[PDB]
Amino acid sequence: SSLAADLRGAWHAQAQSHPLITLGLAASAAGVVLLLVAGIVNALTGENRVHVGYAVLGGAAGFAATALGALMALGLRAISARTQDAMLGFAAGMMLAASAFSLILPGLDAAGTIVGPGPAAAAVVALGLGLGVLLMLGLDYFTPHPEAARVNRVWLFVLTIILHNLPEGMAIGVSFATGDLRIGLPLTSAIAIQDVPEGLAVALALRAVGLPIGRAVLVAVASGLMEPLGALVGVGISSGFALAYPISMGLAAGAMIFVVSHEVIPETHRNGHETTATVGLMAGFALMMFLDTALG
Amino acid sequence: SSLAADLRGAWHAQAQSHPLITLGLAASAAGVVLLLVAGIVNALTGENRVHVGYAVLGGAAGFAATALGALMALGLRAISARTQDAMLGFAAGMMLAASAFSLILPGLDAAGTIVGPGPAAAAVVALGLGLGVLLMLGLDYFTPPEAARVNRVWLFVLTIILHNLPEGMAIGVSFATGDLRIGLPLTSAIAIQDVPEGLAVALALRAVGLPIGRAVLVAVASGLMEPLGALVGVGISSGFALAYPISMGLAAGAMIFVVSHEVIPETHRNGHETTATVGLMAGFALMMFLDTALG
Ligand SMILES: CCCCCCCC/C=C\CCCCCCCCOC(=O)[C@H](O)CO
Ligand SMILES: CCCCCCCC/C=C\CCCCCCCCOC(=O)[C@H](O)CO
Ligand SMILES: CCCCCCCC/C=C\CCCCCCCCOC(=O)[C@H](O)CO
Ligand SMILES: CCCCCCCC/C=C\CCCCCCCCOC(=O)[C@H](O)CO
Ligand SMILES: CCCCCCCC/C=C\CCCCCCCCOC(=O)[C@H](O)CO
Ligand SMILES: CCCCCCCC/C=C\CCCCCCCCOC(=O)[C@H](O)CO
Ligand SMILES: CCCCCCCC/C=C\CCCCCCCCOC(=O)[C@H](O)CO
Ligand SMILES: CCCCCCCC/C=C\CCCCCCCCOC(=O)[C@H](O)CO
Repeated sequence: SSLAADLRGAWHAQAQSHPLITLGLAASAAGVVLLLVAGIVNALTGENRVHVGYAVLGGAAGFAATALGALMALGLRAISARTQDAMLGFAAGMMLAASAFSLILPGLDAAGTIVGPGPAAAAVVALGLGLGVLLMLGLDYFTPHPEAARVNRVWLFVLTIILHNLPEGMAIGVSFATGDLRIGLPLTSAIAIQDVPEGLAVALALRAVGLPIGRAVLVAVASGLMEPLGALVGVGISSGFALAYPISMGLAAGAMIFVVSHEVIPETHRNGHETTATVGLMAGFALMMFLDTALG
Repeated sequence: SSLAADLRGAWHAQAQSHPLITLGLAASAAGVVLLLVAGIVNALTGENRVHVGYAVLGGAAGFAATALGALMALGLRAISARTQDAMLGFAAGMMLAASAFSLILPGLDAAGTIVGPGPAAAAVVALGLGLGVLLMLGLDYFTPPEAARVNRVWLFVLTIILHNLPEGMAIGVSFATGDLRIGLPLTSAIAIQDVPEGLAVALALRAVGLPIGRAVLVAVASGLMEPLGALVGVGISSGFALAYPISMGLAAGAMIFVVSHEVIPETHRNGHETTATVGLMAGFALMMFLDTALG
């Protein structure tokens, strides 16, 4: 009846019930660890020369944006679901444009120069892109959605609340892996716009579980530490070999498209203000497209 | 009766009872926050071009060493206090030599080229060096019956997670120049330290009342402060030319305070005083030996 046994049993249960999601998670997990090892072994042997500095400031900004919203949960009055859906809807739009125009596109240009700009450029991004979708489909499924029992769920809840921002951080690290501000700033800022609404929501979600407002906020602030930590994971997976960057550019794109469509867009519609949320999605997408078009 | 109010009152209480420890902490905190902003503003305006990469892999090693020791708390049999005193005494010896020979020395050479190798070199490390002692004295002093017993398990786990941030900033400061002869000795010294305290942190949480697995899970997560702290360490070393030698001193003072006032008392508490002391000698001597070999 230890939560370790509870996790192993539930993980056994879902692996039996969803074998392809489970197999697709095993493969993606394997790739991430392999590109990470490769990127560490490359570093240990000299010769790496990645751009960690910009990724570290990028991850830190995200820490602050999460905290910012986390602290909005102590304010007086309230923020209606109506305003949150627009805030979350706008961010989801900038996040869609960013993984299209700041990660999938440059990742083709990346893989273009190594292996050829044809179907060979397209199939290297795809290896990442499908791998990122499968990665976050498995984490969605192998993550949770009566005194001793009720407590362990607060544990299983707080831990996926803490970790869930690691991918958003790894996308940040991958955009900045070449130190290119035109690749990085659009993505990093788009995740920072998203972090404010999710910071508030993460915090209020914890208060709903039963933590007093202050620990609930302190846990919400600690959630943003995964984006500095993830950015470190992102730079290392981009860097074992020449093909690791475009694969990773693809994998971050896949991870971020899955999170928006299958996780955040349902949050906007669940509150019921469907029209205002999707018009934001258009506004977020269009303006992000405009800014990448301007800076080129 | 909220835990926020309980912390605010106790911080008011300790600031009244220890005014110089309190002002000495206000001052040190101030410098670190200032050297960080300065170091970030430097990057945002271009011109920084430091390589965090070396500090990042160093911080990652520390994560693993803490995790390593944390997971030893699931083992069969047990590890005697006698063996733990030797492990911790040896590490404290390597940490003293390292902040002497890998942080204070190079920090003098640093301030040497900037302002001169006389008393001008010595007073720039010292500004930092006293600032590191003052920083870790204040953190020692300002960190710690149903509703009451729980808020201390909260305040306990919270300082348990945070306590490695300074050990992490020392790592970032050794590597702030990407010089492996400064960096490797220091970070390896803390990684040797990280294994024994990882075991202790895990067992200490289990003694508080967390089941063995969450106690181990919290212990593993404590090691994340050394990657994160190392980022803080790179930013304070880098606002201006004098920020590096100050920070070399500031980590040295912070690390000397932790060894002498925190790690050495732990080794004696279990009672095997002699073995801890010759270990500390062995750790110091070999570390000196390796710095002399590496030059
Ligand atoms: C738009 C396309 C939609 C298609 C979605 C399905 C994607 C497939 C998901 C995961 C496949 C992972 C690729 C490696 C498979 C090798 C399985 C080889 O077999 C194995 O390794 C098993 O252990 C066999 O038991
Ligand atoms: C930023 C997030 C990155 C985190 C990466 C780690 C998270 C999840 C870790 C592991 C997933 C393991 C799933 C086990 C499936 C085994 C059945 C099927 O096993 C298999 O079929 C094997 O392929 C054997 O051939
Ligand atoms: C509990 C709180 C823990 C805090 C967690 C977040 C840590 C991040 C905080 C500050 C990061 C500043 C380090 C970057 C300094 C060098 C800029 C890098 O710029 C560069 O040097 C580039 O190479 C330029 O080319
Ligand atoms: C308690 C720990 C500290 C937490 C505080 C977090 C500080 C927030 C840090 C940076 C905000 C802006 C970062 C932008 C990404 C890097 C752009 C770099 O861009 C540039 O280089 C210039 O635009 C031109 O060079
Ligand atoms: C390695 C290269 C891989 C090649 C491409 C494979 C990528 C897989 C692409 C898309 C899979 C995402 C759709 C997820 C379907 C199940 C979610 C649905 O979950 C649900 O919510 C239920 O249906 C109930 O509503
Ligand atoms: C909860 C788990 C989340 C993960 C927590 C973070 C701990 C692991 C952090 C980083 C692992 C990879 C280090 C960076 C690899 C890039 C080498 C650095 O690049 C370089 O080597 C430079 O170019 C010079 O050496
Ligand atoms: C890596 C760990 C670094 C963490 C640093 C942040 C933690 C420090 C937190 C709070 C500082 C304590 C303030 C004490 C007030 C004394 C009033 C006296 O105030 C004053 O009169 C003037 O400010 C003197 O300068
Ligand atoms: C051993 C731990 C290792 C490192 C831990 C670093 C994380 C930081 C841990 C605790 C934070 C201490 C800050 C307390 C501020 C007290 C000022 C309060 O003063 C006041 O509020 C009065 O107004 C003063 O007059």
